[PDB]
Amino acid sequence: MALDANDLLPPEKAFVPELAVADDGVNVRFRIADGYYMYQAKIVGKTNPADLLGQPSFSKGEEKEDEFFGRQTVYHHEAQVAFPYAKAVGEPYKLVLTYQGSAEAGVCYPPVDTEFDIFGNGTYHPQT
Repeated sequence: MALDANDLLPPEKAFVPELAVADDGVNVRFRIADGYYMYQAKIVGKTNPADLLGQPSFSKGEEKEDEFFGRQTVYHHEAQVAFPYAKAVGEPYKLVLTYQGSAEAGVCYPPVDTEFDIFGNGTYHPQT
């Protein structure tokens, strides 16, 4: 609310995950602090009842080269992924998202995994 950027805040509030269920799939977007960045390759996000969903569709970010991973795509703030359905089903499914990155200042924190239960609602958030 005051900063919403830099490494002045913890890795908990530094990221604002948001779920959005659709009729043709599920979309998840997480706002990362300007002082943090997650590697597209390190980031994970899959939603389905039993591996039914097709494949993830990253929203694309910015490619950069470093020594903490090398030359790969990462996010400096915007990080959303599309999960297009691959099978017709009216039953509930499970979603697993994993975030992992470092602070633009020069900090390396551990990965954070979060599961979201989808059963009709649209918007979903972690009860942590």
